[PDB]
Parts: sequence; C-alpha cells; structure tokens
Amino acid sequence: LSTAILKQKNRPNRLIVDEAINEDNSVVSLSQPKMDELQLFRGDTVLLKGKKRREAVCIVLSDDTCSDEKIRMNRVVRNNLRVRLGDVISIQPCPDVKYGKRIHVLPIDDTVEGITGNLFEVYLKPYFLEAYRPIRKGDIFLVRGGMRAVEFKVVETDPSPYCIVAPDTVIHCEGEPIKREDEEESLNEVGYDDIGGCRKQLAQIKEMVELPLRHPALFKEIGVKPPRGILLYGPPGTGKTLIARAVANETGAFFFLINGPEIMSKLAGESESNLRKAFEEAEKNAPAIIFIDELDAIAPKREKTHGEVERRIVSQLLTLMDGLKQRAHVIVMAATNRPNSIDPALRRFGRFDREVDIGIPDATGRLEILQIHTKNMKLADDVDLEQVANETHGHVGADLAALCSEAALQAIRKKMDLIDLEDETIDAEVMNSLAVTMDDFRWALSQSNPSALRETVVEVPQVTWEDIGGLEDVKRELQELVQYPVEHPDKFLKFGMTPSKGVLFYGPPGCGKTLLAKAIANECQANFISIKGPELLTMWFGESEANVREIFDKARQAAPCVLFFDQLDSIAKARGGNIGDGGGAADRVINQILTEMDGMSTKKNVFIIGATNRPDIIDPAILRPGRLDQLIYIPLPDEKSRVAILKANLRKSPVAKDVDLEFLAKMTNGFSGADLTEICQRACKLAIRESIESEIRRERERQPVPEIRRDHFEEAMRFARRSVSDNDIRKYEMFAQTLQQSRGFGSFRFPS
Amino acid sequence: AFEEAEKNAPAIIFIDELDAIAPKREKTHGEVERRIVSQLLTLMDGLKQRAHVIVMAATNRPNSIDPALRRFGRFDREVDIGIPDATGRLEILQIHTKNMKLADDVDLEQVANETHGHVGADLAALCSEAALQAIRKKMDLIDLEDETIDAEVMNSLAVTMDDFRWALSQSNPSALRETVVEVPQVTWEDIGGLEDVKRELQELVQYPVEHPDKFLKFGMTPSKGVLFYGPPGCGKTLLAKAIANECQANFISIKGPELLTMWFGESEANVREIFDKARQAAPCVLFFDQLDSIAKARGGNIGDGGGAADRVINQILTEMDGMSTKKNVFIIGATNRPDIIDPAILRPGRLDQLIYIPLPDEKSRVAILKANLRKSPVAKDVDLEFLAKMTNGFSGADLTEICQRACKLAIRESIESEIRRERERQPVPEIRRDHFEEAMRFARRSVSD
Amino acid sequence: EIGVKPPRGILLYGPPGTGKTLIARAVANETGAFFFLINGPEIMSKLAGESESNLRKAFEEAEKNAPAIIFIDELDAIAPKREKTHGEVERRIVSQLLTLMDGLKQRAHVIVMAATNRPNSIDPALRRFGRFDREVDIGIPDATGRLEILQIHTKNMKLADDVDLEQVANET
Ligand SMILES: Nc1ncnc2c1ncn2[C@@H]1O[C@H](COP(=O)(O)OP(=O)(O)OP(=O)(O)O)[C@@H](O)[C@H]1O
Ligand SMILES: Nc1ncnc2c1ncn2[C@@H]1O[C@H](COP(=O)(O)OP(=O)(O)OP(=O)(O)O)[C@@H](O)[C@H]1O
Ligand SMILES: Nc1ncnc2c1ncn2[C@@H]1O[C@H](COP(=O)(O)OP(=O)(O)OP(=O)(O)O)[C@@H](O)[C@H]1O
Ligand SMILES: Nc1ncnc2c1ncn2[C@@H]1O[C@H](COP(=O)(O)OP(=O)(O)OP(=O)(O)O)[C@@H](O)[C@H]1O
Ligand SMILES: [Mg+2]
Ligand SMILES: [Mg+2]
Ligand SMILES: [Mg+2]
Ligand SMILES: [Mg+2]
Repeated sequence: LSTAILKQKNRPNRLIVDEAINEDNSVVSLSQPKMDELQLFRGDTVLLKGKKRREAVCIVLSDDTCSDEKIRMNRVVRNNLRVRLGDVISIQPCPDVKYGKRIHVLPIDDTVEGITGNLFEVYLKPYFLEAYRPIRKGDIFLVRGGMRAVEFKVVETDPSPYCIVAPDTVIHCEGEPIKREDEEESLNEVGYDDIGGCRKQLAQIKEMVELPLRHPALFKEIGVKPPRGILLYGPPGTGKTLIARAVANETGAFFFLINGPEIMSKLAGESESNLRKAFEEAEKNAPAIIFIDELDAIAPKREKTHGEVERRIVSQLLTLMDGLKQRAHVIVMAATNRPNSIDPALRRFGRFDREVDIGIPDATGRLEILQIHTKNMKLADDVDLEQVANETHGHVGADLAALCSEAALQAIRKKMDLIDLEDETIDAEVMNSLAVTMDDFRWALSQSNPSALRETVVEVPQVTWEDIGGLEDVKRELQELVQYPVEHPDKFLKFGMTPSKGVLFYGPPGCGKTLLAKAIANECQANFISIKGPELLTMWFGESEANVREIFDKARQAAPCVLFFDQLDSIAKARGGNIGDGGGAADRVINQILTEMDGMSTKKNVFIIGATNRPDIIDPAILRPGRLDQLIYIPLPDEKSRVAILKANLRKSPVAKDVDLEFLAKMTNGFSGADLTEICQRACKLAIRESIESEIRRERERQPVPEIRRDHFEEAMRFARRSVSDNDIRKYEMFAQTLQQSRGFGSFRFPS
Repeated sequence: AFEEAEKNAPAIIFIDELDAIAPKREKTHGEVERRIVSQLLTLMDGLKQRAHVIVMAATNRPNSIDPALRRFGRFDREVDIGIPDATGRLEILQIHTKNMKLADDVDLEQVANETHGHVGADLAALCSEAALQAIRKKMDLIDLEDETIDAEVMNSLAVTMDDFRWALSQSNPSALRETVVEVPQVTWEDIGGLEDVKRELQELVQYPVEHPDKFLKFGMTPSKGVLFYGPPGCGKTLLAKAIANECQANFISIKGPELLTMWFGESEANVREIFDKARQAAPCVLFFDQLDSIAKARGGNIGDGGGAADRVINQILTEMDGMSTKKNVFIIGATNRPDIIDPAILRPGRLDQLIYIPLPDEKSRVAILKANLRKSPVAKDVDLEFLAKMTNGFSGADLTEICQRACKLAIRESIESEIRRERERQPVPEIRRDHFEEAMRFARRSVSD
Repeated sequence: EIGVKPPRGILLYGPPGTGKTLIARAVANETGAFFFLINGPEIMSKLAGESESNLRKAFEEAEKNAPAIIFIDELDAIAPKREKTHGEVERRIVSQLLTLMDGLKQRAHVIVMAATNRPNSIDPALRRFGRFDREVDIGIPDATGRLEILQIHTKNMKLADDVDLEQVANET
C-alpha cells in the first residue's frame, strides 16, 4: 500500500516507445485501432508527455507495423521527451494550436562548425517550408544535408509554446549557438527513475512533495494539510542528495537549495538574514521546496552548542519553519548524515515531521542501482548484473557506482597498447572494440569494498582453505556459518529460526585459529573486519565504549559482515577482577560488547568470531549462546592432521620425493601446526645455506640444491622442539571437559 | 520594539524563542550578546512606567534563560504549558479532526487513551498520517499521473478507524525520537515460564496508572524501580522486549555506557536529559540493560580513574530521587552481575523491587522449548518433555541454541538433497528426532554452578 | 564512448617523505589544466564563515577555469571527523568541503587531489566514492625504487667514476 503511488496500473494513454522507420522529427505514427480507441483522426496535432517536465508535439500517423500497445518515434522526439527505449508516455489531443507568427531558432555549436553556407537558408528554410510541423520550446531536432548535419534548438516560439511552422511565419537562426554541453547536461538530469533501491522511501517522498502539488483537491476535500517537512538520513552514499537532485529536476515547484555552511557570515545577524532571505524567496514563489544539504552543519543542539551565532541560527530556523507566522506552502527538505545531531525541536511535527531513512540497499535494490548506473555503459554479452548484485554485500550505491567506474576504467586499460597518450586521437577500431565485459566487472568486484569499511581495511595474507591441514569439521562449520544465512535465508524462514552468529576459537598457541580467520577473510563471501583486542581502548573517558559501539555499527551497516577479535581475552574478560583499568573502563567496555551482541536492538547478519589462548578468563556472559553460540576447540593435531599440515606447508615447496611426511608426522607427537611449519622452515633455511655455500665455492673457483632432501629435514628435526607443554594441554582439556560435563550425558537418544 | 508597543497601547509584546537572546550573561562570551541581555533587562525594568505594555515570551529551554530575568518585576509570572493528559489529548484530537471527513466508526476516546506521551503536535501528526493513509487506500482508483479526478473518488474518500489505528502504530512521541531503537516483536507467549514474573511486571506497569486512587486510599505509593538479576540467557532482556512490545506505555531502551562522554560534565547532562525525556513521556518505562556499566560500586573508581563514573552515579541517584509519585516513570534495571551493583542504587525508594530471574526448571524448560518451536514445523514424534528432563541446568539461551542447531542440521540436509537432485538431473519438511539428537550432542550449559 | 565519468577525486597517503607533495608538484607542472593549491591550515580563519568562504572561492575559481585540479595539502588538518571534532568551525568547514565535492550541484571538470600522512583521521564521508574516488598509497620504496630515487637526485651532482649507486641503494 505504501508504494501504491508508484504503480502505473496500465492506463490506455501509455504506449511503449518504439523506433519509427520513416517518421520525421515532427511526426509520430500509431496503430489504427489505438487511434480509434483514442478518437484521433490522421494528421491530428497530439501532445506528448515526457519525464523531467518535458513535452513534445507531433503529427499522428496510421501505421500497420506499429502495435496498438506501442508508439513509434524517432530519436529526435525521444530526446525531446527525455525518455529511453521501452518507456511508457502519454498521448492526448492538443487543443487550440495557433499558427506561429515568429520563432527564434538556435543551433548546436558543435554542429555549426565547418558549415560555410548559411544554416538558416541551407537547413531551416527547406526543412520548414510548407512543413506544417508543430514545435515546442526546448525541442532539439536534426536536419540532413550539407557537410555536417546541424541540429536546431528552438529557444522561443510564439504563441508560447504551441505553434505550427508555416512558410508565412518568420524563422531565423541568428544568435549564439547552443552549447553541446548544455544539451548533454539537460540529457544528464536525475529523475525518480535514476533513484535505485529505497522504493518505499521514494514512494513516501513522492507522496509528500509530488502528490500535494498534482492533486491538492484531495487534501482540500479530506480536510488535512499534508506533511511539510522531510528529513532524509542515512549512511553516506545512499542517495540523499541524489533524491534532492531528482526532486529539483522534476518538480514544477520552485526549488531553493541551501548548502549548510553557506549560511554563515562574519557580519552580525548576516547568517540569520541569509536564512530569512532564503525562506522569503521561497514564500514569494507560491509552492516552493527548500532543500538544506548538510543540515547537521547549521542545526546543532542549542544546549550542546557553545557559540552564540550557531544557537541563534538554530532558533532562526525554528521560528522560520514553525513560528507565529505560518509557512505559505513551502516544503522544507533536508539531508543529514547524523540525524541525532539535529536539535530535537526541529524534529517535531511542525518543522521536520517525517524522517525518511535512506538505508543500505538490499540485493534487489543494489541490482536496480547497478542497472541504473550501467544503462548508459556499453556492456558485453557475458555481463551479469544479478551476480554482481549478489556479490556486493555492503555497497550503498556510491560503492556500486565506484565498482562500475572501476570496471569501465579496467576495460579502457585493456586497450593501452592500441592507445598512445601522445597521439592526438584514437582509432575508430579501438573505439568500436572498447566495451565493458564480465571480466572487468569481476576484477572490479575483487577491488571493491564498502566505503564505510575503508578505515577498517587490513591486508590479509591470502590464506585458502587448502592451506589449512586438518580441521575438516571446523572448516565445514565456518563455511556453513557464513553461507547459510546469506545464500539460504528462506530455509531459515521456513524452519522459523534465526541463524547462530557467534563462534569462539580456544586452543593451544599455533594450532590454527588466526589461520582459520584468514581463510574466512579470503574465502567467505562476506565483509570482514579484523580487530586486535586492545586497539579499541582509548585513554579518554567513554571513548573506548564509543569505539566498540562504532565498530559494531560498521559491522551492522556492512552486513553480512564477519567481526573477528584476534585476542578476545583482552577486550573481553571477567568483570570485577581489575583493580585499576581507569574508572572501570574495561568493565564498561565488556558491558558495551554484551549489549552489542545481544540487546534490545534487532539482530542483523553480523558474525562475531573470537580467538583466545586462555578461555577461562573471558566473561561468562560473553560465552552465552546468542553471544558466541559455538565454542570450537582447536587442539593439537593428531597424526592424520599432522600429515595434512605438513603437506599443506610444502605444497609450493619443491621437496624431494624420497622425503617421508608420514614418518615426520608420526614422530612429531605433541607438535602444533606452528611447530611443523618451523620444521619445514628450518629445512628450507638449511637448504638455502647449502646453496649459498655452493655458490660461494663456485665464485671462488671462478676467481646445486634444486629441492629439499632427507638430510635437511633430519637436521631440522634435530633442532625441532615441542612448543606446547603437557600442563598447557591439561588446562585446555580441562576446559573442554568442563564443557563436556556441562553436556550432562554421554549420548542423547529419544525414547522409542 | 518596546517604544512602538508604548506608542500603541494597550500592547502585548511576544518574544518567540526567548532563550535565543537571553542567555546567562556569565556564560555569554560575546560583547553584543551581553549588551542585548542587559538592554532587555533594562527595558523590562522600565516596563513599570509603561502604561499598558505586557511582555509575553515563549521558550522550550527555560533553564538556559538568564536568572536575573526570572526574578520579580521582570518576567514575574511563568506559565508551564505541559504535556496534556488523556482528556486533554481527546480535546486536541477533537480540534484537529473537526475539518477532517471522519467516518462514524471512529472513537477519539480510544485514540486519546492510546497516545501516552504525545504533546499535541504529535496528535496533529497522527491525524495527518491517518488522512494520508486514507488517501493511500484510494490510490488504486486514482493514479498520480492522472491530471484530473472523478468526483466519486472524493465521495469515497474519508478517514476510518483503520487509518487511525495505522497512525497509532506509526505514531511515536517527538520527544522520544532520538532514543527510539528498533525492538524485535516479542509477546508474553514468546516467553516460556516466569508466569509469576510476567504477572508481577504487568501489575507494576499497569496498576499505578489505572488505579492511582487505590494507592491514595491506602496511602502507599507504588514502587518506581525494578532490578532484574540472574544467570545470563535466562530472560531479562526478553522481558524488557516483551514490556516494550506489549505494555501500553512509552519505552526508552538505553545501554549503559552510551551516556558517558569524555568532555567534563556531559555524562551528567546526558543522564539529566534521559530522565527528563522519560518524564516528558510518562507513563514511560526506562530500561537499563547491563545496569552495572553505569551503576558500579563506589570506591572502586575513587583510587583509579578520573572519577567521572562516581559523578554519573550521583546524578543517577539524584534523578531517581527527583521524580515524584504522581509522575509515572518506571525505572527497570537488568544485570547478570548483581554483586557489583552499587548498594545505593538498591536502597528503598530507588530500584526497591528486586526480581530474580532464575535458571528455568523442568516445567519452565518445557514452556521455553514450546515457545521456541511454536513457529517451527516439528515432527509429532519429537518429545519436548524428554528434552526438558535431559537438559537439567540449561538456560533459555541454551535451549534456544539446541533448537537453532537442530534447524541448522535440517537446513544442511535440505541443501544436501537439493545438490543431490541437481547433480543427478544433469525432502526435509520438518525437524525430526535425529536432528534434535545431533543438536543435543553439541549441547552445553552456559551457566556453571 | 565507454559511457562513464572518470574518477575525479584522488587521496594520496603515506608516511612523510614518500613524495606526495612531489607528485602534486609534478602534476601541476606537467598537466595542461588550471592547478589550484590549497594548504590545509591556511584556509582557517578566526572569523565566522570566512574559512568556508575561502573554500567556496577556491572551488569556484577552479570551476571558472576548467578543466582544473585542486590540491588540498595536509587534508587531515582541514578535514577531521565531524563526530570527533568539538568546535563548530571545523565541523562547518568539513561540511562545506563535503558539499563542494559532491552536492546538489556537482563539479563538472574539477579534479580534487589531497595528500595526508594519516588517512584514518579524515572524515569518512570524504573517503566516500563521490568525494574521493580512489586512494593511492605512496609507500616506502623498494631497493630498485630507491636506486631510481638516488639516480634522480644525483643526476645534477658530479660523481666520480668509482661511484656505484646500486650498493648505496642496497644499504639504505
Ligand atoms: N539509490 C541510488 N541509486 C542510484 N544511484 C545512487 C543511489 N545512491 C547513491 N547513488 C549514486 O552514488 C553517489 C552517492 O552520492 P549522493 O549525493 O547521492 O549521496 P548522499 O546520500 O548525499 O551522501 P553524503 O552523506 O556523503 O552526502 C551519487 O553519484 C549517486 O549518483
Ligand atoms: N592446521 C594448520 N595447517 C597449516 N598451517 C597451520 C595449521 N595450524 C597452524 N599452522 C601454521 O601456524 C602458523 C600460524 O598459526 P596461527 O596464527 O593459526 O596460530 P593461533 O592458534 O592463532 O595462535 P596464537 O594463539 O599464538 O595467536 C602459520 O605458519 C600456519 O601455517
Ligand atoms: N523464558 C524464555 N522463553 C523463551 N526463550 C527464552 C527464555 N529465556 C531465554 N530465552 C532465549 O534465550 C535468549 C534470552 O537472552 P536474554 O537477552 O533475554 O538474556 P538476559 O537474561 O538478559 O542475559 P544477559 O544478562 O546475559 O544479557 C533468547 O535467545 C531467547 O530466545
Ligand atoms: N619518490 C620520490 N622520488 C624522488 N624524490 C623524492 C621522492 N619522494 C620524496 N622525494 C624527495 O623528498 C622531498 C620531500 O618529499 P615530499 O615533500 O614530497 O614529502 P611528503 O610525502 O609530501 O611529506 P609531507 O608529509 O611532509 O607533506 C621531495 O622534495 C624530493 O626531493
Ligand atoms: Mg549529500
Ligand atoms: Mg592468533
Ligand atoms: Mg541482556
Ligand atoms: Mg608535503
């Protein structure tokens, strides 16, 4: 019901835009049954609606090729109406068109160059001679002939704007030629269709700025005054200023733009004078819309503001929107990154009554955004925008635009050999072959990350699941953890349960916790934020808690996101055991983490993963299911896992075939993964020492070791040691057996 | 302005936003602002000899006004335009709905009773939102692209009780707009066990507003403080969610450490502001999840730290003592570490009620398992009673984890079947006995003895 | 012809001495576009509204001479996080920069470049796409890179025949 405004409902007037085979710039062709339904005779002047407040006039024609549900037009009228292929436009009979007395015509500057003959005589005179072609202001049409075809833009027509060009009517092309960039920018205008995702938000905005203007009679009849204030808030890059541009481009209302800091002035009372001048200019202009970009810049809380000028400006805004004298139907929109920074008196019904959340788009929303951004791009056949939409988990639309731009720039980079920057021009063949393919989009996807996570970007050493030896069950569980809620949510909605979103890795040092986190960061299809434990702590009072809150908010925005704490035992610990820690800053941080993982806020697809050497000291509430639901124990590998670890370390290593890894794994009882990696590194280093001494011998005689042999591994094992002791294993197994006793029974079976 | 008022007397001078030009001259930094405050004080003093000039001013920050203006002789009288009660809200709705095309089925008394913290601008917003919902309902008949409309649409267009109920669902007090947080939809049947706790909470939240005359008769004021303490995962925050969703009262859900700020004196200001907006929204439930973050034992931070936490807890106790019996603000606290709460928080008149949320028992565990599985397709031959008997010391979170892991295994099996059919070409409608057994094989007790 | 706009915002970052201001100087010297230099601090003024007025004047001047490049040296000085900065005249200059870089009216041919030793202290809304499209890490050079730097610096010097810059590069 919210998007009821948006639906077209398939009215008869709308017809699909189609290519016209023979119709010239001033005529259109429609099917005979469709005209019979519309009661239109041949040659009738018919008015065409267009997007962005554009309209076109043409002469209807009876075409058998044209379908009843379609209208055939050339590119000229399509340009005039600002529409693309497959769009639906209105047609209505145009009443009382009067023959023109005089029209002022201006050509496009890029066309006028290279034409020695007079443009009016060569082009306009034969084109318009006995033409009987209706024209409208702002309509760009093309005339063939001469060396180069010269487009003509009719700036002025009389009677304004509907007239029929006739031989008696005076036509002239004298004046400054229209800048090609001006017409291009007119084409490059934002509309409600250029807004992707946020369909309900756009529906609300259209109900609140477009609906009262189109049909005031609704609100005069039902006897209510529509909302007069819009606050757009969301993370940066979600489309707040884009929605403002769309509204400005395609509303008949007067639009006044206020940029936040532009109000400020050094003179006393000059800022308030600027605000009053803006509001008075809007009020003079009947229905008007005032957009205040960056509202939080000039609307801070009066109680928290220190400077008097800022508070006086906030008060001026307060009295302007809702004071003793009421606004004369002036719509006030504003956009802000920080809605909670705004003065609370502004956020009531009289001033900013409706707050619209332009949030992070979902998969379908971001597919729509990708289609909008690539509608003008040249895409190859293998491009698949649905897959790109699936991959980009945290992107907000500015990130999608960045992805498309980087894909196109990669497509251009593929042509560097054929293109020389010293060369003044590029070949036609290079222009034709240049296009964006799926490979470029995949590369851009590899480069792309959400902008909100730029601050939390950490280089991960590119570990793969195969780099980890053993831990097959843990690998499967981590992959399922990250994948099932993302790719298969309807399964959870069918079974009616939310996914678990927490895992704790506890085990001896060197056994593969951080390695599993690296494998997740590289292989899992989710955003990844990596946190060293004590990095969130700050000297200031309340700032460590703010850092925890901020990192959790970043994870929430970028969902599905994996939040990894490499050393959980630092930031999370049992409360009440720290004598100092500031003023209980450590305990307050723990409580903040507790409220973040499980509080009264709704749950998102944020997976918190923690690794700890010593799991006994972590706060018991942190371990509670719903916060780190699963406690995974990463123990010392057994012989099969030791074989797998040794093989995973030596896969790239050129190692002798006669080297026996099974014997090594058998002898290395009690060794961790770091221990076996150390054995392999020692063997590599002994081989390198041997090769260096052989090369030194060759150099001396002038004035070897392709692979790692059994003797190298023998000596490496001779210097090998066991890193984790039996007491450490005893305490880890003690924690594991406490959990096992918590299970309460050896085997659970339902009675038969 | 004052001279023009005197020339045309009797006169009334209305100073809208008085705090814009009347800050405390001591706190004022600018010379022109100070000179203006002094000039306005001088004009107010000279207002005595003025024959018929009366100055009326309005401000929403009365405290920020310079105190010298609030002595006697200048701005002598102060009128408190407060938050309207139920009958006041009904009067405001009658005023704002007199031009509306109200249907017959509407009862503005119900709309007045539902809106608790609304101040009158929120009631106008409710009327506007309801009328816009009414227009939305007819948007199928009339498309926006239509330049003109049928008259039968005008005849059809009117505001019904469904529209007011929709606006009621959408409506939130403007005061609580900065504090609003999305809360999961939880009902009292979503909670299993704690029947006595549910009844006691409903009594504490309902009786002081519905029957204050009873408390006046017996002379005993209702308690305005609750403390939830218990093992983690046992349902304190679940009860808070249920109260937020079901109870007919405003809810302010605030974590502990978000009030704290590095700037000196901002944390106490935040505490004052949250309690003030709790008063403005009464009947309001003020909930502190993890109470021990802001309310911790005094003397611990005395030795180590700046000392702002003690100031915070002092301001909290001041705010709790400030609110009177008549104002209906219920302060609920929850902590899984009761021992590290400051006992001053616990003393009578402040969080007096102490409710312990224990580890659930066998009947409670059956109730918890049934509540978790009410919306899940489960095999008839699954026995929740045996699950409750086998899970002796499990908390509610542990049982929910059992159910979630059973769901995960069922989803894994369904995906396996999908992959099998896809591979062979080129199932699991409900959770069963074996899924629950395999989930139990991983089960653990969150809370130790 | 490909159907996209080129990226228009560049944030160079790295430790001191890597060559961010050197790269800015090279770009200014060897591009055929109106180059505007903004120093971070110099915009600031004690007056209210003067500093963002300076930013508006600079961006408008770059607009009037298009195509243009604006270089904002020491961006962290002029662009701290709004959530962190307390003073109003800092929040306001950051908001002005945000509006100038991507607002309801978008700069057409202006390329805004910046250099910061610390990129995290920059306000996150600036690190967005539409403002600062791509961030380039000018990092510590390798042995070959530092050999190239030594060759660049010693091209003007007179070096004896025994001079071997390869060893000097290997040692530093
Ligand atoms: N929903 C969307 N659909 C299509 N394009 C979008 C959408 N959201 C953003 N964009 C594009 O990405 C960029 C985002 O800039 P925009 O001005 O819309 O963001 P914003 O919400 O105002 O952000 P900021 O808080 O930084 O001001 C623009 O280039 C815009 O074209
Ligand atoms: N299962 C494994 N397969 C392959 N390599 C492993 C494995 N376990 C550990 N390693 C090796 O151990 C080293 C890093 O160990 P890792 O970071 O995983 O330890 P950790 O368990 O997180 O320990 P810590 O508590 O000390 O941080 C790497 O050399 C890695 O190759
Ligand atoms: N009585 C109950 N009925 C149904 N589910 C319950 C019950 N008690 C707990 N749960 C489940 O366990 C979790 C409840 O955790 P909750 O946040 O309520 O605990 P808490 O007592 O506030 O703990 P903490 O102090 O550790 O945050 C939810 O997943 C909920 O589904
Ligand atoms: N890559 C380089 N190649 C050649 N010379 C270099 C290079 N990097 C730095 N230099 C030399 O070092 C000098 C100082 O470097 P520069 O001023 O560019 O540093 P910066 O990274 O901008 O530092 P700052 O943080 O002080 O702004 C340059 O003028 C130049 O002489
Ligand atoms: Mg913006
Ligand atoms: Mg580690
Ligand atoms: Mg809780
Ligand atoms: Mg420099």
